[PDB]
Amino acid sequence: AQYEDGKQYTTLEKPVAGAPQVLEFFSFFCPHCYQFEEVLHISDNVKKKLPEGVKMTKYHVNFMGGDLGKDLTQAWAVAMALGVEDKVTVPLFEGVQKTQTIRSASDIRDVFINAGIKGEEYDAAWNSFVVKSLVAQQEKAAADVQLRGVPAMFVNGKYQLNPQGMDTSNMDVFVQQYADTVKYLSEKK
Repeated sequence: AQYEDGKQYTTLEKPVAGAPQVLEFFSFFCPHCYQFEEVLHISDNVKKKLPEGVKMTKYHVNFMGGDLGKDLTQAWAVAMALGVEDKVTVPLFEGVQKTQTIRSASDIRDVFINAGIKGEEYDAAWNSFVVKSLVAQQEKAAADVQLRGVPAMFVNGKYQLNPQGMDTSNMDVFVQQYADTVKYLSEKK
């Protein structure tokens, strides 16, 4: 098996010229969400070998049958705006992965304020242009690629992996094969 267009990565017919060599689509409501950036250390391990010829972007999805999820996308913007992710993500990742208390945009705000992001600070961050710029780019991120399966990854907006529960029984071959998928697709151009 050597990536047969569809096995370890398929191709979409709606590419995005300029797209990121590695667009990452993930929200705080997936089963791999918590296992993709915490236990499988696939986020750091892949970053340890990040070559300066591949832009790894990370975006939030807006399709988890959870209206607050859309606000959750505002979470990736309002957070990246105040670098409060590490702070609200912990109580946010464990909030949707062990409690289910995260089911209301108002809830996403409860954890946001838990990081000292008083509604005044966040309400201003969003009301601002830089945070709003990351918000319009977010909806535009999944709106341009469309996105239809979390977690989702798109290289240069042309090659998209297919991590839909591989279950290969080899977390070692998955971290190596994956690190390769991005290492070779980075050779596309």
